[PDB]
Formats: sequence, structure tokens, C-alpha cells
Amino acid sequence: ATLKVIGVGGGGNNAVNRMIDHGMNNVEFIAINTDGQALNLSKAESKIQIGEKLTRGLGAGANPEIGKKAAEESREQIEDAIQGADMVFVTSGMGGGTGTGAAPVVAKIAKEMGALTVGVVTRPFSFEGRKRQTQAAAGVEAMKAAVDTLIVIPNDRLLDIVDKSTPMMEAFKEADNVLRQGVQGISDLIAVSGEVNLDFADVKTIMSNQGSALMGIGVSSGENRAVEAAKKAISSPLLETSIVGAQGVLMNITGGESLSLFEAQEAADIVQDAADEDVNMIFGTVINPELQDEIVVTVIATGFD
Ligand SMILES: Nc1nc2c(ncn2[C@@H]2O[C@H](COP(=O)(O)OP(=O)(O)O)[C@@H](O)[C@H]2O)c(=O)[nH]1
Ligand SMILES: [Ca+2]
Repeated sequence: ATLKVIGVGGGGNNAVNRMIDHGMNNVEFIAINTDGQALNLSKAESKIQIGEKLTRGLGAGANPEIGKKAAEESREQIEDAIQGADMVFVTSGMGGGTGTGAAPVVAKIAKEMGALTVGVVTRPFSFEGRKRQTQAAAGVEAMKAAVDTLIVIPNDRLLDIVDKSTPMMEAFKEADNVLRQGVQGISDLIAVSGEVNLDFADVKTIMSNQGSALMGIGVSSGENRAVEAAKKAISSPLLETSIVGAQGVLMNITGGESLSLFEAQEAADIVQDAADEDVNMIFGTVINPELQDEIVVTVIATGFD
């Protein structure tokens, strides 16, 4: 399964650059923007400049109608860069001109191309004002109509996890975790054949045409490791959609040879209970004898809609 991450606009491109800097095994990156100068500085292997005639290589100037029209006019170039992808993650900040209008077009194209299409977008800081928030809200809704599943990160949530001195770029890389570990988690499922196996068909079942989603990874060791890791997988402060109300869950537990059936059940009960719903669970287990006391809980939750 070929997995592609697409950054759309300023924020999405920066996301792509940070994930490449961090290091991502087995993923193709595509940078899409109206802003030529920013695209030139992208570390992405594939780069698409949209709306050249519209913007003369500049950004969209906070007009999302320009972002949309730019994307529509580069439809073929977008289709070519996508083609062959089984799963596409479209990442973008909502509120500007490019991301807000272009992202939902790129997602729609991706789904049309047959890819399972996941959106990971931000909402602007409240300090950015009501217009930008309202513009972003319209983008989020268009994005929701366009993707199989949508993860939304309010930038205001970043203020909940910094101290007064945390560098902004540091905050930004934390928001990146959501996407990064979701991709790496899915990538790892697909790659390894587990003792109780989950594959891309199961990802497709859990995420297809679903609306809101949560994706998390939790890692822990020691006495209550299974429970701690399950808790961490479902507990992000950055998320608009929490685990509450989930009806479908894909949960994988990775551990060493010491992984007990009892603790697998504990982990699952943490998830089931936090959803506060009868969850349709698709359960997986991987024994990695490279690991020792570490266990890894991977969660993809949907069915909120
Ligand atoms: N978390 C995060 N948010 C960003 C970043 N860059 C931009 N944003 C947010 O995304 C919104 C749109 O900005 P941007 O993507 O640069 O505009 P566009 O290129 O015209 O689509 C901004 O109002 C910010 O709230 C980033 O690197 N990280
Ligand atoms: Ca597998």
C-alpha cells in the first residue's frame, strides 16, 4: 500500500517539512501551494504550484475562493501526483486563502482517484480574529464533505500545552505528532503481519466515509503498562474530536513475548469504556521480540457521526 502525505498551503507545507526533518520511513510527500517562494523551499520530492495565472506565484491573500479556483485549474497535475496512492493524508491550516479553498479540492480529487482520504487540519488561534475563524469553519465543513475521515486540531489547544517560554516552533511540532504518528501507526500495521493481524482492508473498513476521527499512539512499560498506553493513545489535548461517542475502533497492541491476554483485555476495556458506547472493535496484536517491557497501543476511532 502506497501512502502519500499532501501539505496544502503555508501551514500544510510546513507540516510536510517538519515531518521530513523528523524522518518518515515509507511515505511519499507532495507539497501544494500558490506561493512559489514557499514551494521552492519545500523538502518535498513532489511539488505542485497551483494558480500561477491567478496569483503570479504569490499566495492567495486570505481569499479561499482563489485557493479553490487555483486547485480546480490544476486538477490534472494534482491527479497525476496522486495516482497510484492507496491512502492519502491531506494536511492544511484552515483560515488562509490556499489551505481553506484548495485542500477540500485536493481531498475530493484524491477520493475520486480511489484513495482512502484522511484530512488533518487546524483551526486558527482565537487571537487571529472572528473572520478567519468563520472562514476556517467553512473550510472545515467543505473538508468534511470531501474526505473519508477528518481530524481537526484547534490551534487554541496549543495554548493548553505550552508554558510561557515554549518556542512557537516547538508548539508547532507537537501538533505535527497527530498526523505523524497516525501515518506511522497505519504504515506499521500494513507492513507487519501480526499474530492477530490487521491490514489495510481493516483501516479501510474503519475509516471509509465516516466523518470525524481520532488517531492515537500510546507507549508505556512497567506494572500498569497496558492500561497506561491505552489511556495515552486516546487522550490528546489537541483534539477537537475526543474518544467519547466512538462506535467503531481499530485497536492494535504491540508488545514483547511477555504480552498477556489479561492485559490486552484491560487495554481494550479502557478504550471501550472511554467511548461510553458499544464499540464495534477490530482488534489486533503484534508480538515484537525486539521489544522487552514496552507495549504500544494504536487506536483509530470513528463512528461519531
Ligand atoms: N499549527 C500550525 N498552524 C499553522 C501553521 N501555519 C499556519 N497555520 C495556521 O493556518 C492558518 C492558515 O495559514 P496558511 O496555511 O499559512 O495560509 P494559506 O497558505 O493561505 O492557506 C493560519 O491562520 C494559522 O492559524 C503551522 O505551521 N502550524
Ligand atoms: Ca498487519
